[PDB]
Amino acid sequence: TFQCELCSYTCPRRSNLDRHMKSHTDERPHKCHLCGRAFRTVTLLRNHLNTHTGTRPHKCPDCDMAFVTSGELVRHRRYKHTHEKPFKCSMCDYASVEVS
DNA sequence: ATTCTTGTTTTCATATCCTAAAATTAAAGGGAAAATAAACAATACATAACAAAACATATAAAAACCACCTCACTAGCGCCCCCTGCTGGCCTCTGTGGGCACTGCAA
Ligand SMILES: [Zn+2]
Ligand SMILES: [Zn+2]
Ligand SMILES: [Zn+2]
Ligand SMILES: [Zn+2]
Repeated sequence: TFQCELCSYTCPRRSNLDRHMKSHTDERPHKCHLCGRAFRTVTLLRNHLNTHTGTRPHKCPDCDMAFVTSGELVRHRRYKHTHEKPFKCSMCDYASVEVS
């Protein structure tokens, strides 16, 4: 029912349309007090500051290294600890942690 | 002298009036059965008052619904070796090409 004007975005929640309009309008009100980089939400700026300094809270349960976000630890476990490999190739027997 | 009209009392007469006995007839008096009316008492209907039940409003009491925030997942593109195999000179060690001095044989 809900439709977009800038693109063919179709959702059922008005709040989803609101966020999509915020993405089109690029409301970035969160700057970094070290570099000119800016973001739209607080968690992005929090991770950016957790990269300018070493304050990595997501610790690896199987080794002693760490990362700022969860997805990086997910893929680290699928590379090094639980070799998942969901996506597989066409001809060869290849598979890896990322679609890239 | 004889004949003829006219006015007035006498007396029958015929209608009327009065009188009384019958009859009679309607009034009127009383006995009694209907009979309408009326005085009183009873029943039913209608009206008013009191009390309660039903209806409507306010309010707040959980409670339901909607929207926003947030903490992750899902894509995304570099990023960075890393390993592995071919490629294109490079160089030096065998190996291809040659000039020429040297020898053994038999004149
Ligand atoms: Zn759009
Ligand atoms: Zn910064
Ligand atoms: Zn680890
Ligand atoms: Zn393949």
